[PDB]
Amino acid sequence: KKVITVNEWYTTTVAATMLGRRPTDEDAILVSAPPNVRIKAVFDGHAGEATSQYCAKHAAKHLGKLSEFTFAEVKKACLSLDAEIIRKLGPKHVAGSTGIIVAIERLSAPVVENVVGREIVPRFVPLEKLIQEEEEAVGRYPRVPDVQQKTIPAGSFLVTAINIGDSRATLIHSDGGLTRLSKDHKPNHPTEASRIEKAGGSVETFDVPRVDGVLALSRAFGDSDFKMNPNLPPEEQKVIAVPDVRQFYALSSDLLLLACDGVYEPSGMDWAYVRDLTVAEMQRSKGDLEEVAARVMDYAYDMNSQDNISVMLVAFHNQEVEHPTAVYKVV
Amino acid sequence: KKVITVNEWYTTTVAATMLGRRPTDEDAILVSAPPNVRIKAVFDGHAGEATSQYCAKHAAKHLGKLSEFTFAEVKKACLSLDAEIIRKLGPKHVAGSTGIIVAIERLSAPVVENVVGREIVPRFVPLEKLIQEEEEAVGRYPRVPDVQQKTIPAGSFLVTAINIGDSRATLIHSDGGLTRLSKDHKPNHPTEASRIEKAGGSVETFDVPRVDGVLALSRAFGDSDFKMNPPPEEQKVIAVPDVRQFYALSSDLLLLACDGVYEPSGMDWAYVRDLTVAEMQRSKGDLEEVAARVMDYAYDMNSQDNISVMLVAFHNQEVEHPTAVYKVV
Ligand SMILES: [Pr+3]
Ligand SMILES: [Pr+3]
Repeated sequence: KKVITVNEWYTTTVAATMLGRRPTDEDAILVSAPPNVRIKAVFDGHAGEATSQYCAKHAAKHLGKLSEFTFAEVKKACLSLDAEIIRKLGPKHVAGSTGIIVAIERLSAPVVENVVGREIVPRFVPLEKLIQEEEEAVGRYPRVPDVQQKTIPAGSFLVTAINIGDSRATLIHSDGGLTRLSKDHKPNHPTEASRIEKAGGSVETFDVPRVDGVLALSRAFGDSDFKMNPNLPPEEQKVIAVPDVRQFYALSSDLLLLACDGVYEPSGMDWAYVRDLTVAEMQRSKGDLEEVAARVMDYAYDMNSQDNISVMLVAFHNQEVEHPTAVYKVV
Repeated sequence: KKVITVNEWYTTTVAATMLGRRPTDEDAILVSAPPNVRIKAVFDGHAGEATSQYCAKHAAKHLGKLSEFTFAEVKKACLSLDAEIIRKLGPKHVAGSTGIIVAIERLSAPVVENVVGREIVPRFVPLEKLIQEEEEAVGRYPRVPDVQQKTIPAGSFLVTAINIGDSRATLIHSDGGLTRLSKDHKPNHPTEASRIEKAGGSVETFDVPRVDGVLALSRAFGDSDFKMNPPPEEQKVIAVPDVRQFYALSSDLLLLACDGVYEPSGMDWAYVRDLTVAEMQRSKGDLEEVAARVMDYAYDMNSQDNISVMLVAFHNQEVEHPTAVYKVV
């Protein structure tokens, strides 16, 4: 219902959030922050809103100083922020928060890269493959493409997806296809379970697999009580603030959609269904971004999601926006 | 309770809106639009949201083109936007919208002007005087000051208040004092009723004075059905704004709100100022909390309208890590 629309640089960004069936809304959205670099994010907090709101307000500060968006550089940036969060909000019982962050850069000239679909192979296992392995453990998603050399046209955007937790980012192509930019960090998955056990933790399933039978996520900012091993660095604790870092290219005709777990909780509503809703609403509404975000949010609520629901959509332009504006309206 | 906070340039701006007891929310807020000049605004629509939202999206397009924010130039800009609105959404039955717009210009060097309080005299009856005369026809507001020659320090902001309707803009000083940037456009006032009359219309009192017994406001964007006499500036309802010049210090707080915030009695200019000051203290300067709280008050005070508020704080230094954040509370 209540949507913010920012028209600036080479993008049109719309964002909205709702309490849903929860007493408070712990979701926070970084709508935009800065040469030729934009940073946007959706932070999903739990057990409090102090950490997610801190992240929204300060994540750009750390990521914004980076000269390259490599795993190593991004990793030190996230741990730096996490330490700052724990220091300022703790030291004990610090609320936690997921974080799906994107660093968007525009190409003013074409570039040649090796790619697997939209994922740029760094100069390796494509994320789509890893996601499909987890899903098997279907049919709604195409088989993983073979690597190929591609000339990414000027006007295209480089998108680095920095993920921590289970919020998600998706690129919807003009032809309807989609690229999954993130893979949820769950305690029961191999890499995560290994770290947890090494740090002296357990992974027990009640309603859902939980770390020490408490936390549903294996990675998150905050959550100070699960990072007190100190015989191990912060990056090897039960729960860590180390992100997965992947890069993809987006064409000016794409749509980038970031959403929290609340949108995908109904248990039917997967990446594919969300794409179908977006595609259908873009058609029916005649391309009104604000309405499509509002409709995907209502669908999730109507399908009985019991979580806060937040979505951010980004459309890209071939030319700089002439008259930038930031507008807040309803519907 | 959903707030947008934009930290950019030399300001921190927070905005929020709520349906309140209304079925829909037709308020639209222009949080910011561009050198060294901003534009911000609150548009309160009626009989539809198309017009208010159109204004938020395109007002700055027209105003931003201006070399100077004088009345002649601003009036041309507003009439142009109005024609465009009616041309795009009409011609007939176009929804209406009020408009409280502010053009903020930061000074890079001091300027010398003649002022009546914070109002700059063009090189005259101060706006405060008009408001006080109208309120009179026992004081919560100080007597109007004598004109003085002041040097506005660099780092200060020139603020042009462009009003069309009954939304309002207030400057809250660091010492608690307040400056009223606008005056409500009412159908029954001499200037308005006179124009309406000559246009073949009338003003009659029901729950409130109304144009032809229908519209609560005599000035607004859209409302094409009241602009078909055929000059645009002389129709029953017009989009000609009242334009006043002021100066704000980096220590002020600028508050823009729709009629919904002031609907309740006791919820007057002075009271909103009191609420804001109290909350800034109680929350140690949390702009988002003060915005939310002033809104809750209006609602608890039984306002039946949509509630929207925008607060702008100023800085002496350009923000170094600009952000636009949307959160709850
Ligand atoms: Pr959640
Ligand atoms: Pr109203």
